[PDB]
Amino acid sequence: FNDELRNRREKLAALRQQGVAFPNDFRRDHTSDQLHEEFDAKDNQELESLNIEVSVAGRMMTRRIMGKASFVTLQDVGGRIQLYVARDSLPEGVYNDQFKKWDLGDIIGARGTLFKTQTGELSIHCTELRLLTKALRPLPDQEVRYRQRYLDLIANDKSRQTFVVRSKILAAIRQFMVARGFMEVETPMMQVIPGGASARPFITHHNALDLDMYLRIAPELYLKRLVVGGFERVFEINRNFRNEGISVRHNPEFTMMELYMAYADYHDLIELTESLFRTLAQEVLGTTKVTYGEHVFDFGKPFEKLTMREAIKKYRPETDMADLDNFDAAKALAESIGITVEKSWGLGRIVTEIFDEVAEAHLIQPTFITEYPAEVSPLARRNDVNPEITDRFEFFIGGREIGNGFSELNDAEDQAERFQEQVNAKAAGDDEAMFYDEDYVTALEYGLPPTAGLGIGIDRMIMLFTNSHTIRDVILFPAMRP
Amino acid sequence: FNDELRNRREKLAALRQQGVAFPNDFRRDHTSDQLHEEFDAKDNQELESLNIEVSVAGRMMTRRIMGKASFVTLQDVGGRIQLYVARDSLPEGVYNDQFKKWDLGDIIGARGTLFKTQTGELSIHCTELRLLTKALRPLPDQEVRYRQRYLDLIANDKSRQTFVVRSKILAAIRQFMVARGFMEVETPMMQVIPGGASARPFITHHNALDLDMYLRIAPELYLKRLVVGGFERVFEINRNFRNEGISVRHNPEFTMMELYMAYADYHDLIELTESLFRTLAQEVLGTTKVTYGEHVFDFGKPFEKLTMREAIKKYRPETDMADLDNFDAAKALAESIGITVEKSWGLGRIVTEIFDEVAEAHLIQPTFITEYPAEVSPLARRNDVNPEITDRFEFFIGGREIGNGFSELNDAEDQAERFQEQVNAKAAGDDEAMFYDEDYVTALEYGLPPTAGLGIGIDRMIMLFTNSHTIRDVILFPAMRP
Repeated sequence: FNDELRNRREKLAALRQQGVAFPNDFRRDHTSDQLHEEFDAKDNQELESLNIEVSVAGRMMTRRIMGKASFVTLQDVGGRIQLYVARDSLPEGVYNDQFKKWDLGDIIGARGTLFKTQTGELSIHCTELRLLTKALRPLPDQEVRYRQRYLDLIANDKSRQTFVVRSKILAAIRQFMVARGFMEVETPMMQVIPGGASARPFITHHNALDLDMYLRIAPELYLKRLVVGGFERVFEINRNFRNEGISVRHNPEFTMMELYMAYADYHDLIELTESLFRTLAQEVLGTTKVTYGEHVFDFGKPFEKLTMREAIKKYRPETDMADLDNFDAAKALAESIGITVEKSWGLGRIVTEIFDEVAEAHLIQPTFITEYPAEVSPLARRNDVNPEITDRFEFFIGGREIGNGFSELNDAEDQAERFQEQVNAKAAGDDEAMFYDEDYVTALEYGLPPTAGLGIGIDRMIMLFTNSHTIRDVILFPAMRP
Repeated sequence: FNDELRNRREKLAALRQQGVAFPNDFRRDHTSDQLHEEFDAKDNQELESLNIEVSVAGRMMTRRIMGKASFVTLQDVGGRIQLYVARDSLPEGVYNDQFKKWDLGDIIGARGTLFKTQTGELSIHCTELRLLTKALRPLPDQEVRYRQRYLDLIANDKSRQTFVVRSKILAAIRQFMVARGFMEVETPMMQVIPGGASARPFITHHNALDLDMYLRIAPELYLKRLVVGGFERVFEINRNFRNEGISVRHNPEFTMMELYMAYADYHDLIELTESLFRTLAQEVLGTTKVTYGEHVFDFGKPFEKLTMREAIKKYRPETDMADLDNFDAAKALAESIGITVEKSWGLGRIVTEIFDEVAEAHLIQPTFITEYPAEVSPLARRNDVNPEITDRFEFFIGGREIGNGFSELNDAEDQAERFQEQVNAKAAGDDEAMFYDEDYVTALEYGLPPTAGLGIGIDRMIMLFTNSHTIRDVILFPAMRP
């Protein structure tokens, strides 16, 4: 390696000495993939009768010099194409004085006619060949992939495919959404008062205003302000920020999508979610059957629906449901399971925590859990029959929470009361409790039509579609400890 | 007003007493825009036969009661539709005991048959009408539009359209880019070391790692690592954050687009830009002629190209160009014009400052200024013939900068040199200087193909297409000092 670096650096020095070492005038007219799709099925005789002269450019990955002729493999955006480099085809001295002196990793440009070798390999009989960029380091533990993605992308075909599929999926979500009358929007990333979820925010200071501002933990309250203003079908895909452990299954910043449609309840959201996945699986993967890890989910089949209580009873059948109707009982129950009950918690929270311990990890196949207690749903419409629970649902796949949506609370007086409770909880030590957003209440006071909103964790979604098992395998540049 | 509030708040109470004040079961099947586009050209004879029963829902903007019959104007996403509310057509008592007690601002849902009034107005003869959300505040100085956008959106057709067009423009940019082979990507918003531009970053603290991290001032350095990795045509549209205090058309966070294409120089970018604008204008607006303020920009015609020096000499013709070739002379020149020459500045910076004073504001029609000095272009390829200037260009429209682009620097050693210059300068007081990114240099050592990159200020672009003259008119929730 140390010898490799010196060698390459000496070679660069020679280049500088004779002119331009870093030229930018070479132009290519094809990527390997195009050449492949169009010519991989044509007979050598056919290709020979058509002097299809192309020019490509990319990174020299392999080379086999057999005196007077060499076979090189070039890699560009689309993949690899094979070059046939022969002394007598290139200009005088190029093959010996230049080509043979180049290193693997070097970026080169080539021009020549297409043909096929006796194997069925599409190749380019080079007539012009030139060095565009000298690589000073040799072509390339699990941390390196994340700390230097560019290396990962060069080596790993699978790593590339994952990120390409990522872009395909995002493009498909926007198209799905737009086809249904939704309009994409951009709401503030820096907020005076954070909200829309329960999490520890990042804080940054604006100097000009001397104002402390928070990085968005959710765009919810702003999106809903647009529904009051008339944008009745609105959605947004962008980042949220949260102060938590880097976890190796977490990242301080991640991509979320939120959507709100007026004149709709959560039931409409359940259908939309099912259609979204079925469609994405169908379009991007070709199947509604998605093999993830040691599992096969079927997205072309309606998902399971269980109320939170059904889920608890199902995964801990010895549970006396009566215990969940009384604070003291639920508390003691919670503690027996090993749940440390904080002082700010009420019955609904204790019940939810019990749910998280007991049932969450067993929710492998796509499941919707419904009827969340009011206490843990500050922004969700109360159920008409039982106002102690809200018309909210969460959505799980592979034992992890993928989505969260609900019939929105458009009762300003109730919203205000719910925010007050949040403040009291914050005073009592719940530092994830929400802030009282006075302006949001005011917006509701002008009138929010009955609405349903849904949030979906996009990174998590991308994991399922690429069989990636860490959130870090699906984010180009994950957070690390430099 | 204070009476309207108590008045309205009392009605809600009434509603609560008797059932559900906030129902969410009503479903509409049309928006005003749909009904207009399909039935605005059907004579009442045709409409009557085709008993088209539609259900709509929206905000009650106006009401003219005339005993036993009233006219109401409903406003939803699509626009406004007229309702014909008559006692005899509605269920027993609705008109007198309900309809007449509703207030302007309430969200209502209605169902009835289409017909045209004696004026050519498309209207709905309601047979069912009901209250969905009570507005506890009456329907709605310049600051308010910004601090309470929902009010602005409810009231201004122009504001609504501005934001509708913005979404169309962004959607068109992505389509334009995807058609040309680009892949949209997502790079970090929080970074360990900011770069890609000269500006004051925001700082925030990640507690778990104890790291202070910076809000992205530009995605540049990360996007170029993707090109090294093989993603030869990437682009990204998302926010950048800067502590330029701000007023007028400055916001602490704004939307930038950056694109990188391998095997290209800035000339290719100049073409891409012209096509980008010609197309957006052509599609979003319908013409290549865009009226903006008191000006008319013709985007179907090639933009002006001027070197930086030509521009200076052109708008201050009395200038002795030789002064720009000498540090003392240039400094002196700068001072005459009223430019305070900072200590860290060198000739290139001084000359650039002079351009900004003299030339910048006179660049009204689309203009490309080229040949920027190396001192102010840390990341751009030096020109072959004159290594003191770089193959860089900036793009102006309406006297403001819309884009910045250049043939990328892929000479690692040069890159390191320039980061050093930048560091020396930060030491000498230039707090907008860049940080030395060691990983970036390394990435370059692996090999960056000759590349061309371009950054375009999306917000600025939207102003031009919507005849908005502040950046705040084009940003849904602009930052305000509380």
